[PDB]
Amino acid sequence: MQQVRQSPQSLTVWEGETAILNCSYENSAFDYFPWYQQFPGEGPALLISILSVSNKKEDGRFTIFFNKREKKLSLHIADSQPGDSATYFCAASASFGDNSKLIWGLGTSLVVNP
Amino acid sequence: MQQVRQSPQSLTVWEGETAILNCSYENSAFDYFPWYQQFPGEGPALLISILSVSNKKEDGRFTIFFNKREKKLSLHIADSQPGDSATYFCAASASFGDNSKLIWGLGTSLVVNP
Repeated sequence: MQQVRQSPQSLTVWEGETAILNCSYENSAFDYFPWYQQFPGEGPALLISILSVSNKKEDGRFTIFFNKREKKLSLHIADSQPGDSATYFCAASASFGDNSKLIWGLGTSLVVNP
Repeated sequence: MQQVRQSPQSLTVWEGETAILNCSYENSAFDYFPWYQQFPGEGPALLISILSVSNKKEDGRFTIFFNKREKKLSLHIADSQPGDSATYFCAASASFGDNSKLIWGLGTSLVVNP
């Protein structure tokens, strides 16, 4: 029973092209969903979050579309730059603040060809 | 204007996963959208197709969703069997019947593994 399904596994794209990384979870108690960016030879790094209260989080071309009812959210990378070539992790937690362990996704690797 | 643009460029999905290969056409006059299945060393074989009048099509675990409004199109390979690992091409022509040119996209590589 792995609770943070990520799709797809690998994905290549074009420079400027918009990449879409999906995530689905089962534990309905999940209310805090952080995405981590991981460059080669490094560990995860907070990239962008989204609280179950909202539906979308805006950042500089990083947007987290989230759907509570259907329990599916997604990272949308507008204008995919070759810098964004990293591994993206979708993690879900039942709460931020009181230590409720973070359930990670297996990750979706990206590659932005120029 | 980009004739026919296919995104992503490559994928990788788990066996049994539903794969979505998108296609985008710039010319509104395009009324015939065929999809090909190209294997590692062979030639592209017409896998499935749809007309501008129809906006959905079932071959069997194969669906072409066609949104003529946005000029968006997409092939969904349901239950992505690892055998579906191939390069898929989106093509679009102004008409079927008469000898109108098929403007070929550039294909999305699919790698499905268990």
